[PDB]
Amino acid sequence: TLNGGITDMLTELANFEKNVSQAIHKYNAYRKAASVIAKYPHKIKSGAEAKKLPGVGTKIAEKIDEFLATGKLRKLEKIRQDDTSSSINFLTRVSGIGPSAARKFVDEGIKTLEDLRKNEDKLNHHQRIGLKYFGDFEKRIPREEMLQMQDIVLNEVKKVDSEYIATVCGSFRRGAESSGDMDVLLTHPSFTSESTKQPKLLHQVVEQLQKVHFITDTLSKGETKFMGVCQLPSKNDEKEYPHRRIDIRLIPKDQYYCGVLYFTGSDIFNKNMRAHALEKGFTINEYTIRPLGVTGVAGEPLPVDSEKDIFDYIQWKYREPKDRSE
DNA sequence: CCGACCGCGCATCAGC
DNA sequence: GCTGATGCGC
DNA sequence: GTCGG
Ligand SMILES: Nc1ncnc2c1ncn2[C@H]1C[C@H](O)[C@@H](COP(=O)(O)CP(=O)(O)OP(=O)(O)O)O1
Ligand SMILES: [Mn+2]
Ligand SMILES: [Mn+2]
Ligand SMILES: [Mn+2]
Ligand SMILES: [Mn+2]
Ligand SMILES: [Mn+2]
Ligand SMILES: [Mn+2]
Ligand code: NA
Ligand code: NA
Repeated sequence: TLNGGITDMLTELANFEKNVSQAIHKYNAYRKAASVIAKYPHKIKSGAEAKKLPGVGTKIAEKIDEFLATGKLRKLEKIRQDDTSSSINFLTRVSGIGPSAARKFVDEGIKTLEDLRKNEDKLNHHQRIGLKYFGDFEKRIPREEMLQMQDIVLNEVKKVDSEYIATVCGSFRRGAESSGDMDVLLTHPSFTSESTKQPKLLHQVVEQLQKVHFITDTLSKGETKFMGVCQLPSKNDEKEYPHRRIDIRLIPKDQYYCGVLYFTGSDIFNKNMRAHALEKGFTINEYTIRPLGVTGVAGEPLPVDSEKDIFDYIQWKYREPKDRSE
């Protein structure tokens, strides 16, 4: 964090463009510029120094020059102050409330936790849960507690069928001291490309995790994806652990490695990879690795037995999960 | 100087 | 009632 | 907002 002040600035700018301006590409743009600087090995002494890097253009060098000089950004003070921009910004921190919804509420005077509290009957199931665990959801998860969760998940999965291979991923697999949530990749022999579609492969496990009382709430549940709420059990009469977010995705067996790659990220890493795999002549997606023909056609899915295998195809130094945090 | 930058699985709901 | 349109988190 | 075309 040699350039920490700059990348924090870039980040707030991102959220702004994404939550208020509803311009997902400026968001990405700032998001990208930050990751590039947050990986530069020197301490940025000017905006021009930063302008050398790919992802940092004129406006960001200009902003960097102010931040360096002044010590703050005028454009951000304005944002920070403006009530509306400031309010939409807040709402989006509730799970289930994105730009559009937050912008709507604010336009109807609802702009704070208390307001959502008053107008509760004007929120979908997901937004209610969101508000209900507002504080809980913004808390990071100690890597230790993850382990205890990685134990209850992996375990309970076995109890449904010993053939299930539940692999915890995300920044956790990347070996992180804490994680925003718990992402679980799930597979089973009876489910691959072909499959004939096995009904309730995910249902049974979701169900079982609710049996022991580990999964307390459902934000969404389909045939291959579940977004919900879980909670580590408490000793006796201590204090309930914070309620945590859990995502579980059932992927076809012969796509595991490719999916385990995607779901481990980092997200920006994935932006990076699904980008250099094109200059090499391929096209990665969370499900497969495909070659690009003449005009660029989805060639058949190449065989994959390791993450390393995916790197080989695109000729990139194999990087361990821990070094993919970008 | 202009246009691409992943798009997908799920829930909800305007319009009929 | 059904469903195309859209919003949401990742 | 950026950078490649
Ligand atoms: N916009 C995006 N484009 C492409 N891939 C994306 C993505 N957002 C998320 N991903 C992929 C890679 C993440 O590692 C993986 C997990 O997505 P995630 O949002 O659960 C966050 P994680 O990386 O686990 O850290 P943490 O904040 O939760 O502790 O999902
Ligand atoms: Mn150097
Ligand atoms: Mn009020
Ligand atoms: Mn995660
Ligand atoms: Mn997740
Ligand atoms: Mn333009
Ligand atoms: Mn439909
Ligand atoms: Na540059
Ligand atoms: Na949100």
